Amino acid sequence: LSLNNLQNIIYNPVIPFVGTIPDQLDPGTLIVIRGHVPSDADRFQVDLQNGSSVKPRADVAFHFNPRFKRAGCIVCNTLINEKWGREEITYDTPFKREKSFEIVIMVLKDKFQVAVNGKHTLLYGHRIGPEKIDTLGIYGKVNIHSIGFSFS
Repeated sequence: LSLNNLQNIIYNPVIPFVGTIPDQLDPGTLIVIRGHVPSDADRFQVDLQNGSSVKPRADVAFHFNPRFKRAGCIVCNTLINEKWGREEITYDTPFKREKSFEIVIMVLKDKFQVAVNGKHTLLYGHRIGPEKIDTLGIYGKVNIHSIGFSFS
């Protein structure tokens, strides 16, 4: 599906990345993240955050965490009031070490949908109102090639 009109593009960002999202994540908006993990990576994470506070720890509406140990998985969760919720684990994962990915996170009314390299990966229902997200965090052993946004 369509990745047209990507704006505010950043190439080769330094990791850890913590950036202000340039507009509100309304239903229909998307975030596109391209990258790969190196051969010594076990995991990395993308977080859609309310702010960038370290203490107290900023709330994370959507934590998306591929883990590469043996057959692999993706863990999704939410952090509210400095506490992690109950994780949702997806075992059918497209991620592999040294294999590049295009992650598309699309905000829908009731959930996020995530696709990788043009194929559906998972769904994650909203636990925090998406209007409260203003910060993108990327952490861990990951080489990010680019970040872009679609708001139009």
